[PDB]
Amino acid sequence: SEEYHLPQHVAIIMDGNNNVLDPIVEHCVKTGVRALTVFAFSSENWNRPQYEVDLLMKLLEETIHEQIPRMKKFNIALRFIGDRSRLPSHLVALMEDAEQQTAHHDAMTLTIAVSYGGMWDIANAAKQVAQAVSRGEIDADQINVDLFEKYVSLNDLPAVDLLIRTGGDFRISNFLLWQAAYAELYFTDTLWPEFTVEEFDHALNVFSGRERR
Amino acid sequence: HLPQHVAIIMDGNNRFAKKNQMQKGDGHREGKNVLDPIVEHCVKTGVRALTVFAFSSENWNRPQYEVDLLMKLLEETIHEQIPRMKKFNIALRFIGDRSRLPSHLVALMEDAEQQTAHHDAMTLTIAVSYGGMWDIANAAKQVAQAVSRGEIDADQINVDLFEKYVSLNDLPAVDLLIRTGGDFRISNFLLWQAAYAELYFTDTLWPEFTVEEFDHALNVFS
Ligand SMILES: O=C(c1ccc(Cl)cc1)N1CCC[C@H](O)C1
Ligand SMILES: O=C(O)c1[nH]nc2c1CCCC2
Ligand SMILES: [Ca+2]
Repeated sequence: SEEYHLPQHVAIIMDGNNNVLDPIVEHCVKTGVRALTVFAFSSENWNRPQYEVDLLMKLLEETIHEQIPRMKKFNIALRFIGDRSRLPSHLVALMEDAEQQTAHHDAMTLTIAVSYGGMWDIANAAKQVAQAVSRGEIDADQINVDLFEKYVSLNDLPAVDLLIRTGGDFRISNFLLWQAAYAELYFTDTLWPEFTVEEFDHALNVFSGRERR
Repeated sequence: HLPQHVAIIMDGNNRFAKKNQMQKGDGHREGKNVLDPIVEHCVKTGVRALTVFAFSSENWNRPQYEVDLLMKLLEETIHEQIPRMKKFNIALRFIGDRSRLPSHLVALMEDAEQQTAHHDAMTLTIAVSYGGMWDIANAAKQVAQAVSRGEIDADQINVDLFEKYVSLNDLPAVDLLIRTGGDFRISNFLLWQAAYAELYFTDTLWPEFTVEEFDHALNVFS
């Protein structure tokens, strides 16, 4: 194994909670990782008590505001995936501002999955395809993997080749089901608040074959 | 608590053949026998559904001689399983894109599923010419065909509606997924069905996989 190719698209399930991301985003830029996608808020997280949901909405508003100057300083594109119909209007307006101000940035793409689920993503892709059929734009017999995949979120980015799950659990928990179909899976007992750039870099090297698990 | 639906990625056949200095394809030949005690263990312990990744969408791009051996092994397996399904009261199912399989193998699959459809102790599913992406896109094609017939309003498509078109929708969700062979990957298997499944990865190559380790994997889930 002479050539050690790092992942092109890393996805992270940031579990173990019940500022960590900034040095990880900076390490992606340093090493040439093109995309980083993080699981901030799941479809399942709407089932938590209202005060918990309200607190996560405040943490999300806070994180985006703090990220916008960093995205501009480092020329990183900031994107969001998930169902926005269930989110507060001002948070949606903030998400739109962030993604519109950074859409042309080419250093890396940081995607934050908010009110997101792999199943929701897939069924939404199916809905848009069926809408195209209803509007007479396409015939349903043309629907195969090649057509359908274009409607799944982040299809323009490379496939997820490395999925990191912190917090000790061995599950994908309805995250990027489609996009991570061939991703190498890295599980760690390290809780998200304790997750380091040293361990993030080790996960990258496990993927490349430079380091062993 | 026992898992309701166990899925297995039976990897490591070729590595086993190389490790034990066997002939080309012998890993698949030895590997074919490993599932029988597992299937019997599932029935006797009360596992309701077992789904195995016998041939993937990606396996169509393997060397042709390997595709040939796998097609012959599938045909051999199905014949051998039909009397076993009748004895153990197991319903045998197949999932995957049948349009890509040999016509005679599809007739044999149809025979096996029809003759065992009334069995109710367990459901054994063999994923043949299968990929989670294929399954998902096929479910989207079927939803869109219903839209074209005027049966469904496209604006109404959501997770609850879509899930009904994905394979094994009448079975519980996969709650335990086992992968042998040392790789940490789902490799386009039951992407939808295993969305919340516990994952058990092992270095044990599939031909070396035992009922004892499988039983330990059930214990780990509980
Ligand atoms: O591992 C198996 C198997 C499946 C189901 C049963 Cl019941 C037994 C073996 N197979 C099927 C034949 C060829 C496949 O590649 C591998
Ligand atoms: O490539 C291998 O070594 C291997 N191990 N088990 C299987 C395969 C390929 C076809 C499905 C079952
Ligand atoms: Ca048509």
